[PDB]
Formats: sequence, C-alpha cells, structure tokens
Amino acid sequence: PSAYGSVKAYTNFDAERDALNIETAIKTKGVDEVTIVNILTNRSNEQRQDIAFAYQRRTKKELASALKSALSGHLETVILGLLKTPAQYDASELKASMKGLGTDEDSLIEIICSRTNQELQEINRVYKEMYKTDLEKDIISDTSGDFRKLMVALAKGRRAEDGSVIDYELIDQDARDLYDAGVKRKGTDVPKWISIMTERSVPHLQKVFDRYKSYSPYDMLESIRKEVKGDLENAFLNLVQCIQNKPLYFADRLYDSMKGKGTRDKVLIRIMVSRSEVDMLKIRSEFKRKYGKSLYYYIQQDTKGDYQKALLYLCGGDD
Amino acid sequence: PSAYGSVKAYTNFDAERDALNIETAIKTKGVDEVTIVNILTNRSNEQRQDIAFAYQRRTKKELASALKSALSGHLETVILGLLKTPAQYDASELKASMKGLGTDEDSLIEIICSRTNQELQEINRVYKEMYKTDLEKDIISDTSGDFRKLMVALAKGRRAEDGSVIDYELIDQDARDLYDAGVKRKGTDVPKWISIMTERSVPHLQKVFDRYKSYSPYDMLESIRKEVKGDLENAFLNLVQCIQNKPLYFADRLYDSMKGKGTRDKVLIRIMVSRSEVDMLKIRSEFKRKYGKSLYYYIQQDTKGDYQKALLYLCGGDD
Ligand SMILES: [Ca+2]
Ligand SMILES: [Ca+2]
Ligand SMILES: [Ca+2]
Ligand SMILES: [Ca+2]
Ligand SMILES: [Ca+2]
Ligand SMILES: [Ca+2]
Ligand SMILES: [Ca+2]
Ligand SMILES: [Ca+2]
Ligand SMILES: [Ca+2]
Ligand SMILES: [Ca+2]
Ligand SMILES: [Ca+2]
Ligand SMILES: [Ca+2]
Ligand SMILES: [Ca+2]
Ligand SMILES: [Ca+2]
Repeated sequence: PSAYGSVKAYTNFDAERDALNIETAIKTKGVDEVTIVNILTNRSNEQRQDIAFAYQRRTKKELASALKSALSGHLETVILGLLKTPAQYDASELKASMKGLGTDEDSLIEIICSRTNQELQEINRVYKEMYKTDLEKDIISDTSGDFRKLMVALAKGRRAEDGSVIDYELIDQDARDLYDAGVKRKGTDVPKWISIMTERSVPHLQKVFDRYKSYSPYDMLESIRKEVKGDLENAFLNLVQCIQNKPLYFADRLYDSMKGKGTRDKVLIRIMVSRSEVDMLKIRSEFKRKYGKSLYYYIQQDTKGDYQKALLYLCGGDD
Repeated sequence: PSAYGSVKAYTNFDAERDALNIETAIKTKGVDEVTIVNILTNRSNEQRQDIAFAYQRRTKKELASALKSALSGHLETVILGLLKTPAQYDASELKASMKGLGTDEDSLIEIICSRTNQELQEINRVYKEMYKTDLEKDIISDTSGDFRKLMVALAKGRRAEDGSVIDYELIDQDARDLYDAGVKRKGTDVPKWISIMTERSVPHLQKVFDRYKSYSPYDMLESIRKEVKGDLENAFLNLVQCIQNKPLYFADRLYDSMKGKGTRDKVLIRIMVSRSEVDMLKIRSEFKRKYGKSLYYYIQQDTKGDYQKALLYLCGGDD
C-alpha cells in the first residue's frame, strides 16, 4: 500500500451496509448525491470493489449502471471513474483517447508516459480482456511515424528495473549519446533518443539527464523543444518530466487544467482519480510549493457543487 | 504438409496388416528387427500412430512397451523415438535434457533455437500435458542468468510472424542497434540482443544480419564469439545459425556427430528422427554441397547393424 495517497481504507468498514446506503440515496427523491459522494470518496479502491459486489447481491443490478442513471455531468464522470480498478480505469481512458477519427494525443501521452512497468503490465492485460484486442495494436493503429514508435516502446512496460548499482560509465555514455544525437548535430537521431529514454531505469536516466547538462548548453527539456516538434515533442517533454519528478509533472498538468478559462475537466478528473491512492500527497506538496496556493484552493475556484465536493475529498485537504 | 521431408506416407496403408507383422516379428525367435524397421521407418508418423492403435487393440498391450522389450541399444532409441509424435518427441527430449543434476545444454539449445512458433505451441501444450508443469517452469529451474532469459523468450514461441513487406528502415535500425549494443561498446547489452533476435521474424533477421556486416568488421556469429561466453554464447551461435540457414545448421550438427572417433548417437538420432518429415531433403542437399559426400555416406560409415538401416531409411536415398 502506497503511503503517499490521499484516500485510504476506511477504518471501520462493511460493504453490505454501504451498498444499502448507496441504494437508499439513489432511490431518494432527486437523488442524494451528497451521500453517494461522502461514501465512495472516503473508501479505498478495493473497498469500492466489495461495495459493488455487495450492491449487486442485494439489487441484482450492477452498481456502475445504477449510479450512471442517478447521476449526470462531471460528477457522473468522477464517480464512474472511482469505481473501476486502476487498470480498468487506465484501460478505458486509453481506449477513449483513441476512439473515433483522430487521437487525443494529450491523454494517450499522459498515461503511457507516467505508468510504471508493473502498472502497464496490468493495463495491457485488462485492455485485452476488456476490448478483445491489444493495446499495442490499438496504439499502432491510431498513431504513426516516430510518435508511434515512442508510444509503442513505453506501452511495453519493459523498462530495465533499477539496479542497486550506479553505473557511472553508462551514465556518462548515455549522456554523450543524447547530446550527439541532437543538439550537437544538424537534425536528430530520434531512434537513439527513444532507445535510451525507454530502456534505462528511471533512477539511471535521472542521473543521465544531470550529466547531460555537462555536455550540452541546454538541459534535456530545452534540448527537446529545440530538436523536435508535434506529438513527438509533446511525448518526450512529458516523459522527461515523469522521469525527473512525477509528482511535479502532475501538479503542472493540474495547474494547466484550471489556470485559464473554464476547466479541462477530462484532465483534472483523471488525475484526481488515478493519483488519489498513489502520490496525491507529494503532488499537493509540489503544487503548493510552486504556485503559492493549495491545489485544494484551485479546485474550489474552478469547480462547484457535488462535483467540487468530490474532487476536494479526493484531494484530501490542505484546505 | 512437408514437401522437403524424406519420409512420406506409404500409399497402400493397412494399420492392421502392419500391426500383425510387427507382432509376428516381435514373437519370432531372436526377434526380427529387420522387418520391424523395414516397416516403421517407411510409414509416416501419423501412420505409425494408427499402427500403434491397431496393435494395442489386437494385443491388449502397448506397442511402445512391447518394442522397448523386444529391442535394445541404439535401434531401440531410434524406434521408440519414431513412435512419439513430433510434439511428444520434442517434449520428452526437452525434459530429458533438464532431468537430473545439471543440464544437457546442447540438446536443450538445439530444440529451443530451431523450433518455430507453431511447433513450440504444440510442444508447450503436450509438455505440461505430460509432466504436469509448464515447460517454462522446468526451463527456469534448470537455467539461470542471461541464458535463462533467452531460453525462456525463445520457448514462448511468440516471434513476430512473417509478413509481406520488407521493412528496410527497421532492418538497418536493428543492425545498427545490434552493433551499438555489442562490438561498438565496452561490454554487452544482452537484453537488446535477446530482444531483437527473439522478436523479429526470421526473414527479417536474415537481412538484419547481412546489413549488420556493413557496420561491423565481423559478422554476427563472430561478434557473438567475442561478446559473450558459455551457455549464452552457445545459445546465440545456435540461434543465429537456425535463422540464417536451418537446413545447414542441421547438416553441420549431423557432421559433428560423426566426424571423429565413435558417434554422438543421441544428436544423430534426434535430428534424423525429428527432421525426417520436415526438411531432410534440404539438409541432405546442404550437406552434400558442403562436405562433398552424402549424408547417407557418413551415416553408412559411422553406423552398422539394423541401427544403420533405420537411419539410412530415415535419410532417404543418395547412396
Ligand atoms: Ca439531487
Ligand atoms: Ca446519467
Ligand atoms: Ca482514432
Ligand atoms: Ca488530435
Ligand atoms: Ca540537431
Ligand atoms: Ca519544436
Ligand atoms: Ca479555470
Ligand atoms: Ca535379432
Ligand atoms: Ca530393451
Ligand atoms: Ca537439471
Ligand atoms: Ca551440462
Ligand atoms: Ca563489447
Ligand atoms: Ca566468447
Ligand atoms: Ca565417427
């Protein structure tokens, strides 16, 4: 169990009682959204599975579809998201980003770039069972060129596992190689860049990016903005952020989702849901440090209603 | 479904008739090995299955069991081998290689590196279906290290599968990558090697190896002999030979089993049996081309008795 999540297993818990309470609030006049939120936002993801199992034993009807009926708008999205397992959620999100004409580059990049080997292995499995097809083949189908190559590599989830040993020689070499394949020469050797950033372990790459500043006038992120463009650039920039500092990566995505006019609800929700039981505490930490005010504070200003309430619960506090 | 095999189905078949003559030969005084070979080594594997059935039905005893008792030495091994189905044979040999302290690396490598996806799948099914445990597990328990990773990957039999289109860009990239991962750098990146050599299709790798010769002063085989050692080396050398020219791979194996004093009978017998209905013609072709005389010739010189005849029948002709 991750210690940096914001949402934790409810101390004293009973699935069957929750199921009853949920249904009650669902049957009530005008629906008792408040209750449904108060319960689901304060139960771990695994406890939610049990509640969905119990609710079906009582009503013979699937909790998800029931709640889908009683709810609507952004709130519905949030709840239906908190009910799926992490892999199911991520799988459905990856499927959604590729559904129809076009590709939601942003969201495809976000998931594939931040998930770990362990998380990806489970996603590939669930994605197959859920959509009777492989994530890979789906990815190869909606993307092309170098972006496709990069996304396929990351989705494999075969990055080397971090070793107890620091390979200073390899770090330097990988550093020079990154400089030689880009800033140092006209054009770019994208395959070399891809090879290294997807195969080396994160800890190792973190040091590589540091050594890299010793050979290049520009750091990795900057060098990227200069060497590539389009979806490719977007991908590398996201991936490098996830390697250097993931909690920070998400705090920035969260900031971008609310900073301006309106709200990019699709992004805000996915993060608040998927990272609630992972590193929400570090994210809030990085967010508060960088922007001056709490994440909580931004959510208050950008959202309202039960929807807001839901998000503020997943946030955890820092009011 | 193997136009290049030397042993093909006997036209006027009669599982019954054959079964009878077998029983007669077995019950004859001193045992009539001559007619037993004359029959079994001229009937297709699928046919021998029917003969085994008709025989069991008539004697209430198992043909294999009967012959094991009636025969001995090298002949017994040849016959007992021919009675098992391709999958069953490979399975047993495979198991035979790992049973007992230590591991017969050569036998294990030969089978794992030369079998195609289809053949491997059926072996995986028939293996557990025989020793009540996944082949992979047995392999993992007997193997260790880089050697293990390679054997496990090959065993899965999930190599890319063979297309229409030649991917020139990928052929070059793989070659350059193989060099960058081996001869060009201090040490070796065994994972990248395993990755490329186990996941790309054979027609593709053949070109990869040719193109590789454009980056390195030494070809793949030689590069391997310099980059790695022990079982790992042994495996790679075999694997690459199977990719470049399988019939030649086997001709070379057959030649090594007889070139010197005595005879590595196990190897000779396994190849003669396991390849008799697959590519024995190309193997004989490649053999005569490289060594001057025919395979028939070498077998003739290295073996005698009824054992000799069986091998000569499995071989084909080309006196
Ligand atoms: Ca209401
Ligand atoms: Ca609804
Ligand atoms: Ca699409
Ligand atoms: Ca788009
Ligand atoms: Ca450049
Ligand atoms: Ca650019
Ligand atoms: Ca806003
Ligand atoms: Ca005799
Ligand atoms: Ca015997
Ligand atoms: Ca053993
Ligand atoms: Ca050994
Ligand atoms: Ca080397
Ligand atoms: Ca060596
Ligand atoms: Ca000899």
